Amino acid sequence: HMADKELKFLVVDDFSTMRRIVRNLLKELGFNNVEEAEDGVDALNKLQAGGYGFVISDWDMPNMDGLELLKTIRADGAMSALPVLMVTARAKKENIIAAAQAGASGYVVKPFTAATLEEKLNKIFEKLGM
Ligand SMILES: [Mn+2]
Repeated sequence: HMADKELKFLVVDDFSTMRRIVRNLLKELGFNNVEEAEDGVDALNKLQAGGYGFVISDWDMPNMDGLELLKTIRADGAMSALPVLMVTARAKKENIIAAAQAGASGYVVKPFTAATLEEKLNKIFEKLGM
């Protein structure tokens, strides 16, 4: 998977507004291959369907939260390497540690600017050779 226009993103958040923010930012960056999920379960359903190259995910969500989502992804043999960018209002140092240790590719705190998102994605792309 490479960071070109075809790269397929999954945007996960229990609030429409927040998904709408990320989708528009991605479009702006030239990425139009984008789907949405409303919680961790919904997300895995789409992921296991196949084809995705990048996940941007909230933390606090019903049914399955984003830390659990990330742990599940990281533990699954077929998708253990999937890039996962956490986007959350959670800023306590112990939250950041938990997500980091669980295998987050990056971590952005809400609210965030267009510049901030661009720069954290580019950081993941460079780190992973995409
Ligand atoms: Mn949420």
